[PDB]
Amino acid sequence: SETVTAAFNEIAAGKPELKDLKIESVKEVKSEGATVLVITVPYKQIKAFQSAQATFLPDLEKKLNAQICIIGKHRAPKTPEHGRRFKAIRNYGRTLRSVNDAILDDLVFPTAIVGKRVHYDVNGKQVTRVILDKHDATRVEERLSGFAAAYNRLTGIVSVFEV
RNA sequence: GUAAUUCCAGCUCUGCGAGUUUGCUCCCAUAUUGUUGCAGUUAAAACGCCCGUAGUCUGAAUUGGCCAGCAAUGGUCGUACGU
Repeated sequence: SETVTAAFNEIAAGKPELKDLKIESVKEVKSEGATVLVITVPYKQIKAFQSAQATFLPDLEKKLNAQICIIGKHRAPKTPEHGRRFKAIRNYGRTLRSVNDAILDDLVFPTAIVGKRVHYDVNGKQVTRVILDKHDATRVEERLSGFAAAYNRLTGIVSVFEV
């Protein structure tokens, strides 16, 4: 894109903390109400972004007319597929399950999660059902659809988000 | 054990039939040897108790979701970019 990359470098002027931060990539989504932007960060840089963060995110969200959900590059295969490098034994962090669950605790950062579950249907198909802490939002109440779109892009999963 | 529906005989009747009883061994009947598949409060059957090695046994977790299904499969979401 370089909508967010141009937007970040101008607001990064004058700040010691945001001085060395970088963005790899971004994926826009269809959110019914507005759109949402999902901004990937090089892993070691997550807690550098995420230490303060809430200074600049209102300024970035207001300018682009969209919500911003910051995410780590969490990547993870047991069987070689080619075009990828795979550890034989592998590691828990490396595996997909850790990746998909680490992704949530980025996406909805500031509230954190009380409950999580699945609902398996009579047909067979499955619906994840995350529950946000009932204390942080307040704010979380406003952006629920945005996450359901955004999380369905990254992991492929039909979720909902509730109190 | 002097009235024998079981003895000893006759008569009638029954079975199987060029076959038919009688011994011993052996399988089934028998979940009465139990992998399938027994039983152990009182019928036979839970060590007097604890440690404990050989032995048998050993919680969850690791590449999927979504659509066309009648399956084989084939697309999309994820790009994780080694030889």
